Amino acid sequence: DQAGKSPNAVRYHGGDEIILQGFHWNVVREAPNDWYNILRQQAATIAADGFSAIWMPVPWRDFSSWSDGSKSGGGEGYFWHDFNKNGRYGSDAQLRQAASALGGAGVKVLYDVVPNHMNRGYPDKEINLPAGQGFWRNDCADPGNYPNDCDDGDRFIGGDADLNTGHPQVYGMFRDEFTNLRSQYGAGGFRFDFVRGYAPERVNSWMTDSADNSFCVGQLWKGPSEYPNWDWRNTASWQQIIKDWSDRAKCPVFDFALKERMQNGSIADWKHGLNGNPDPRWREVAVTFVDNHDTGYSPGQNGGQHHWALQDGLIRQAYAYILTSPGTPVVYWDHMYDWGYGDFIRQLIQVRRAAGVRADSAISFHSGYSGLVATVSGSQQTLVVALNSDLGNPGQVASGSFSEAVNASNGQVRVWRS
Ligand SMILES: OC[C@H]1O[C@H](O[C@H]2[C@H](O)[C@@H](O)[C@@H](O[C@H]3[C@H](O)[C@@H](O)[C@@H](O[C@H]4[C@H](O)[C@@H](O)[C@@H](O)O[C@@H]4CO)O[C@@H]3CO)O[C@@H]2CO)[C@H](O)[C@@H](O)[C@@H]1O
Ligand SMILES: [Ca+2]
Ligand SMILES: [Ca+2]
Repeated sequence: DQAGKSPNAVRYHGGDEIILQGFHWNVVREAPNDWYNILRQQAATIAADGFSAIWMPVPWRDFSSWSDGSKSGGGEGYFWHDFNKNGRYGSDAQLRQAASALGGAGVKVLYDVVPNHMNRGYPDKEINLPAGQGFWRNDCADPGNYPNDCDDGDRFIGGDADLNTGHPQVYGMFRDEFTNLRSQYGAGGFRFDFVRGYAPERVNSWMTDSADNSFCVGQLWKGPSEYPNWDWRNTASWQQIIKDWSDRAKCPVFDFALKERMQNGSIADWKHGLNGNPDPRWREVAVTFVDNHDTGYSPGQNGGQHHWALQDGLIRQAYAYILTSPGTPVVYWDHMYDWGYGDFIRQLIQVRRAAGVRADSAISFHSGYSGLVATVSGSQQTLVVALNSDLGNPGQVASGSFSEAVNASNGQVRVWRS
């Protein structure tokens, strides 16, 4: 497991990770207080499946609750009140056990951290930050969803729970928790939540301070139309917006450019996510995914959130694409372990590894066929990927001797290796 920084110092840990999103939105409801036992038990399995890292849920206990009609949620970790690890996922003891098992099996553990806000109103919690000291966004004048003097990023909904992450004392508190996660909970890196909520640069500071050489990924879900009109980003592509963030945080970023094309364009347009970028400095920072706990469904209640779900008719094509292309791929727990795509995903992980495809591998798209047709230059082998295409044989688009590596869904999914 190669573990360097990119040529631009971005913390992509070698550029060869394959990540599992270690949870779905309803886990706290479906397997209450049992999740860490489940992962401990599945540890060997996850490692054998080919994952090099697991994105764990928020470790900080969350006992929040909300309801707006038919819809209810809370306790998933995004509205935590303390750094106490005895939450809805299991005990501190179980977490440690789980992190130990995972790590033992060779799987790095990446924790989801939420620095933007906290469950301010939670009556019983270990962290109490008073009003009037500049600890809160609302300690300042808060016009709208724009940076105020107490918060250099957007706010979460109303902004009444937003922290001044830049206050020396707030910064220092997070800093110390990141170091703790690394030293006692085996953190190999972090997934930075709601990154639009605070400065990019703070993330670099935090990584530098606590886990300089670890892996990090930022979740920036904010489209061009969410920036002010005078902002260059109001008129930029989704790619530019996320790339800009990554340049400043010095961390890989979720490929929302790819996700938006998967949702709104045709398969041929998939070549427009960050990961298809002709500049390696651009595509190597992309962290690709098909669905996450927000965008996709989850077993159980209300089908989870499904804010921007990829239809089942494209799931195999979507996985085939991310698993065989540049950037760092992420697999959603549910597709892997609940819905039966596991076998299919397993095969693709093996193709990816056999080919030596990494974050900066070159990708070329071919214009004369239907669907998406790409040539990927893995370090070990060349891959020909034809999704929902009329392509006849790999030789129509690439030089070399190819063997069929994958052929699924009545040929809608075909991958050949050199
Ligand atoms: O005190 C502040 C605010 O509190 C109240 O907000 C509620 C929301 O109405 C609920 O919808 C909910 O919010 C969830 C959100 O629904 C859910 O998607 C999740 O969001 C994450 C997301 O998973 C993640 O990927 C990331 O990028 O960012 C999001 C934020 O971290 O988690 C949210 C928190 O549970 O719960 C909150 C708080 O209970 C109130 O209604 C507001 O007026 C108020 O300002
Ligand atoms: Ca690595
Ligand atoms: Ca904020």
